[PDB]
Amino acid sequence: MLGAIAYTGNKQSLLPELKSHFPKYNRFVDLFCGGLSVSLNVNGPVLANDIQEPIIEMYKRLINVSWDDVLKVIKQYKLSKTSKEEFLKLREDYNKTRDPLLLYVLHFHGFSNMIRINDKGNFTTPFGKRTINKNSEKRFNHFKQNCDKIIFSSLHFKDVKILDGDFVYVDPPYLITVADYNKFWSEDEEKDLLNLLDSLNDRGIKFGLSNVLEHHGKENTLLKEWSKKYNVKHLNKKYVFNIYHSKEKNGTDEVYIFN
DNA sequence: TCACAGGATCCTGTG
DNA sequence: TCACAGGATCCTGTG
Ligand SMILES: Nc1ncnc2c1ncn2[C@@H]1O[C@H](CSCC[C@H](N)C(=O)O)[C@@H](O)[C@H]1O
Ligand SMILES: [Ca+2]
Ligand SMILES: [Cl-]
Ligand SMILES: [Cl-]
Ligand SMILES: [Cl-]
Repeated sequence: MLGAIAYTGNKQSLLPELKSHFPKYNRFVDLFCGGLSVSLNVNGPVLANDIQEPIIEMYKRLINVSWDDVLKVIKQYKLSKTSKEEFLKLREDYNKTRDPLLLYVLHFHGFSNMIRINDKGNFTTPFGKRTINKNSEKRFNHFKQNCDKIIFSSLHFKDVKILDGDFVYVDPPYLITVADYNKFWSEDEEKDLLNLLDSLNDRGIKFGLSNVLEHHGKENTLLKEWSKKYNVKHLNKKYVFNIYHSKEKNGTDEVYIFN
């Protein structure tokens, strides 16, 4: 199921399997919502949270615009698969005006669609030799058809209030894989998230957590130990096949850990 | 005789 | 991107 935008680490292809394991709830809390692959596709009320304010503000803005507003901008900046100089201009405009619609248009044209915003709040992703495509308006339409049930927020995961009846879904930056958002992460942040999860458990609140125990030769030892206190679902089909067929090393063990 | 240039080391951020 | 210039500190040497 579609996410609002292309996004490193999105859960589009895994969502059906994940919904399999979800519990019932009064409110769905997507604590690290990212590209919104989870939030757009679960029953509301939904609280979509992400520490990257510019992206959250961009979603809040999308609610009131039409695909036509997007094309007008793309037209006025004469962007294309090869408009490197035009892309730099849009980038500067987004950086001094901070209008979220521009951030939305920029993301379609940058390096691997990455949205990188530095400390000063500027977008520094280089040109990606690309522009809108078949899925652009699709993800866009899917966002419009399902954003009603969402309340957006941009707080650090531990500063979000968790209410009884909340089903907390947690898909954070993973230490052992590669993403720009990994700059907001560390062994300490992870200890904090796992303690938070344990508390939710102490309070009888259901949670679900996405991660990887092994990737390319690296393993997350503390996460493996911690996962033994809960249910564990292995999701990478290839990883599971190879496990039964006993024949390979350095695979990606994608898991879903839950109480 | 304390101001300051430049070094060293670590780490951050960009193309 | 994943190299790698150059911040950020703290420190050492210089007149
Ligand atoms: N401390 C923190 N609190 C909340 N969100 C955080 C965070 N640190 C990083 N993030 C956010 O963690 C997200 C991990 S990626 C999650 C992707 C999402 N499930 C999808 O389908 O697109 C990123 O979007 C990042 O901005
Ligand atoms: Ca370079
Ligand atoms: Cl003097
Ligand atoms: Cl490059
Ligand atoms: Cl002197």
